Amino acid sequence: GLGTARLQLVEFSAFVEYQRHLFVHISLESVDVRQIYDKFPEKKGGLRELYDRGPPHAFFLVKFWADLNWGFYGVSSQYESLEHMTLTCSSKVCSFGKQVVEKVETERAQLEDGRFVYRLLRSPMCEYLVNFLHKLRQLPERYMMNSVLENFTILQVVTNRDTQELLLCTAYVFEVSTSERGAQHHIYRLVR
Ligand SMILES: COc1c(C)cc(N2C[C@@H](O)[C@@H](O)C2=O)cc1/C=C/c1ccc(Cl)cc1
Repeated sequence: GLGTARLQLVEFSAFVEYQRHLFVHISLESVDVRQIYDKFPEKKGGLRELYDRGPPHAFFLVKFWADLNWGFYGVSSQYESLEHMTLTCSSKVCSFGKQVVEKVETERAQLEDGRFVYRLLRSPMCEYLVNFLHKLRQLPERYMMNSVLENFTILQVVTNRDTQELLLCTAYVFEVSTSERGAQHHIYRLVR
């Protein structure tokens, strides 16, 4: 599972509008973090520096095989925790390791069924990704899509807003699936 004892990601989907097409969706083996340093900014606030501060158990890699065979572009996600917190979520989109978008959002805890849930429902997909998907979709071969996506990564850092503690850091890498197989993901622990 993707989480610590303090915070867990229970669901994530990126979609375009049953009547929904999921590009990627989440409803453990380990990888050496130094093998993916280059995929993210190596200067201040990079993966190496984040991993240096720790804690090591908060670091995950997700590989997505996206369904690009298909409106409103949206994202939904749910985190959970047993302690009431305010979350700061920083997403960085990187192209050839260079940061091209950073988005910072705040999410407040909602008490629900004995636990705290941090829910985004039908949130607008960020403009950079919408425009990228519009172009990626036109490609005639899956292998060409994979060539374009091998340089595309996303780093997501979730911190406790009030303490500045890192709660969860996830690196995302992308390939394309077939429409027959549909979307898939695998989650890995980042170790050093
Ligand atoms: C998993 O990485 C993401 C993370 C961490 C976050 C947001 N989010 C959250 C909000 O900021 C919203 O604006 C947004 O786009 C989107 C993605 C990815 C979107 C996507 C869609 C299709 C394909 Cl093939 C690949 C990726």
